[PDB]
Amino acid sequence: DWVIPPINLPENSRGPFPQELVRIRSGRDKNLSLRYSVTGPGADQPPTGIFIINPISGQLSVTKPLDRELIARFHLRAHAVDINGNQVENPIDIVINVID
Amino acid sequence: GSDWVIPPINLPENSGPFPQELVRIRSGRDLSLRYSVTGPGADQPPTGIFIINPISGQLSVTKPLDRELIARFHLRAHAVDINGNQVENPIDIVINVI
Ligand SMILES: [Yb+3]
Ligand SMILES: [Yb+3]
Repeated sequence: DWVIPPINLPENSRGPFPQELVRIRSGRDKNLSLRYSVTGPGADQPPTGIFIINPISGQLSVTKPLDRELIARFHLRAHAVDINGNQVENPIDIVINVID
Repeated sequence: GSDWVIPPINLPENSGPFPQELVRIRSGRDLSLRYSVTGPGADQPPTGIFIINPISGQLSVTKPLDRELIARFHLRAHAVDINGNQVENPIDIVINVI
């Protein structure tokens, strides 16, 4: 399937935090109410809580200043589910690069 | 609770009608929280066997099961506020097909 272009993020960010990155959504959401989620190292696996996504808008943010010298890349996966919990789309890979 | 482990869920093979509601996994703090499950059986193959209601926390099975093919699943439930922030620590869920 089509690959979402990776993000580039300057290390030592100053926010203010949370600092909005990009919105990851399904076009079919304003047709069918969808609930968004994100998994992987940086989201729900260590380090937890660095990348969050709004359940309704699908807007993703970073919660703190990054450092490439400690970790230069994160690979997450966005999910979309209906009001019942049935996944509507397959999981999409999200790539983020810390730069400096 | 704060590290108490949830007892395994035992479900008989050859089950309906579906989706068949199993058990409610929720956080007493439900503040409007949203629930989601991860792992083999949910968002990893075999995909879509189990699903959780975003608002209620009701875990359901979607089709019949067979012990001889897969004997048990190991999922993880999550809780996140209306803004996506993690509020609870994810819990492990074990399902044994009998
Ligand atoms: Yb640096
Ligand atoms: Yb059997």
